[PDB]
Amino acid sequence: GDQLYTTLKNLLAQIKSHPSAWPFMEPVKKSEAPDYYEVIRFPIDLKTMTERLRSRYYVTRKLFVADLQRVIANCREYNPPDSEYCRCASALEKFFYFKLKEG
Repeated sequence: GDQLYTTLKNLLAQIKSHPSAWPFMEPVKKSEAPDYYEVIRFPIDLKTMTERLRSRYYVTRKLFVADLQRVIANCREYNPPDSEYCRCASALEKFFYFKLKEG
């Protein structure tokens, strides 16, 4: 497979493996929280990362970084501060940056 794609796929797999991914897996349920998309007019989630990756959105890892940071941002913006969601996003962030430092 293409080196970048494969790297990002592995990185994404690691991200999904990292428990803290849990809240951000699927898109926010429009039926329940439509307001997510109306406020956070910058949608992303890990399924969407997978879609974008498959769609070769991430022409450079920098864009993956940006979008993952977008998940973190979206979370912290939308959810009340210092929540389980914030903690999860923070664990995700640290884990992610750790993976980046590893490779």
